[PDB]
Amino acid sequence: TVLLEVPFSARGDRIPDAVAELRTREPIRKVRTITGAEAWLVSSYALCTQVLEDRRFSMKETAAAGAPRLNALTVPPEVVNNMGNIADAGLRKAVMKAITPKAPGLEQFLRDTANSLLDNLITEGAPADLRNDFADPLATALHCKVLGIPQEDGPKLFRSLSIAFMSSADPIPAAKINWDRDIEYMAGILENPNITTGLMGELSRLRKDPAYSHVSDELFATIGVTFFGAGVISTGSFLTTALISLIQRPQLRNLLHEKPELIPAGVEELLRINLSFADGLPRLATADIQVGDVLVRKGELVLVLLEGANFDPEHFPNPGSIELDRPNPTSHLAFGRGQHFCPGSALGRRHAQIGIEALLKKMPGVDLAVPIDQLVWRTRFQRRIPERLPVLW
Ligand code: HEM
Ligand SMILES: O=C1N[C@@H](Cc2ccc(O)c(Br)c2)C(=O)N[C@H]1Cc1ccc(O)cc1
Repeated sequence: TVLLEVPFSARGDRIPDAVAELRTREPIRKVRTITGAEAWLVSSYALCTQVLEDRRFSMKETAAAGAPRLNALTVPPEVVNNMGNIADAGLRKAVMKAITPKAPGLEQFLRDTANSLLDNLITEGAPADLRNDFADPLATALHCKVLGIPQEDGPKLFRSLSIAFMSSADPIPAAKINWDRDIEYMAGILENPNITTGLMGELSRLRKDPAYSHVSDELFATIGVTFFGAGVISTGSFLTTALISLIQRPQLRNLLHEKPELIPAGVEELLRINLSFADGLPRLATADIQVGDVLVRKGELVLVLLEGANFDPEHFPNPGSIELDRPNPTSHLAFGRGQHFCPGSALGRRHAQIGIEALLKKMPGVDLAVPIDQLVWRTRFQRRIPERLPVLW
C-alpha cells in the first residue's frame, strides 16, 4: 500500500470516519499531498493548537523555493506573507478598522441585500440555488461595500475565484492572467477620485499621506485583491455549507426561526462543525520541534486539520451535535489561531448571522429540493462547496 493521501474527501456534508480513527491512534501522522510531497497531518485539538501558536511553524516559509508543498502557489510568493507586509507598512490597524461589521449602515445594507436576493428567488419560483443566487452574491455585495468599490464590479472580480482558490498540484496559467488583471483593477481604483469610502477609500488616502510615501503601490493594490478574494470565498463557502447543516437539522432550523436571538450561538456552532476548508492549514517548520510523539524536523511541512480539532471529543463533547449552550463556544479553530488568526472574523460572523436570519424569515420551510447525495462537491479546491444548492420552500 502507498502512503495515506490527503485530502480524504471533498464532501462538506459529512466528516469521514478516518478522521476520528487518526485522531485517536495517530494524531500526528505522515501523509502525501497532491504534489507528491510528504507532510505531517495534525488532527487533535491539543496538537493543532500547539502548531498554530508556535511561530516557528511558519506560514511565510511555505512559499520558499524547494519546500515540500501542499499545493502550487496561485499568488506571487511574497503574498503568502500578506499580513506581515501589511504590518511592516504600518497598515494593520487601518485595514482592521475598515473590515469591521460596525460601520454605520453596513448591517442594514446586508439585511436589505439578503432580503432582495430572497425576494427574487421567491418571484422566480422553486427550485432556487442558494449558493449561486444567494450566499455568493451576498458575499460579493458585502465585500464591494466594505471595499468601497462599485457593486457592478463584483461579478467580474468574483469570476476569478473558481481558479484563484484552486488546490492544484501544478501552477495554473489562468491564475496569473486573472491576478494581473485584478491587480490592475485595484490600482485603477486607487487613482479613481470617486472611491472615497471603505477599505479602498482609506488606502487611497493613506497612499497620499507622507507617513506612507514609501509604501509600494503594489502592496496597496494587493490588499484590495486579497481581502476581496479571501473574504468572498470564505464567507460565501461558509454560509453555503452552514445552510446545508441547518436544512439537515429541522429542529434547529425551527428553534432559530422561533428564537432569532439564538442565531449568534447557532452560527458559532455552525462555524465549529464547518468543513469549508478543504485542506489542513500549511506551515513549514523552521526548527526541530516535538509535536506529540513525532520530532518534526526543520524544513518539513505540517498540515493543521481544522475539523480534526473542531470534532475532537476531548475538547467538544458530543462533537457532531450542535449544542447552543457549550461552555467553550468560541474556542473552535474555524478562524485559525495565533499569529494568523482571521482578521475578518467579525465580518464573517455577521454575514452568516444576517444571511440566516433573513432566510428563515422569508423561507421558513426551506428544504433541499434534491437528495443530499446529489450535491456535486467541487474538487481540487481550497474550499469544500456544492456547485449548486437547490432548495424549495
Ligand atoms: C466565515 C468566514 C471566514 C472563515 C471561516 C475564515 C477562515 C480563516 C482561517 C482559518 C484563516 C487562517 C489561515 C491560516 O492560518 O493559515 C483565515 C485567515 C485570513 N482570512 Fe479569513 N475567514 C473568513 C472570513 C474572512 C473575511 C471576511 C476576510 C476579509 C474580509 C478574511 C480574510 C482573511 C485573511 C486576509 C487571512 C490571512 C490572515 C493572515 O495571513 O494572517 N477572512 N481565515
Ligand atoms: O492574505 C493572504 N494570506 C495568505 C494565507 C492564506 C492562504 C489561503 C487562504 O484561504 C487564506 Br484565508 C489565507 C496567502 O497566501 N494569500 C492571501 C489570501 C489569498 C487571497 C486571494 C487569492 O487569490 C489567494 C489567496
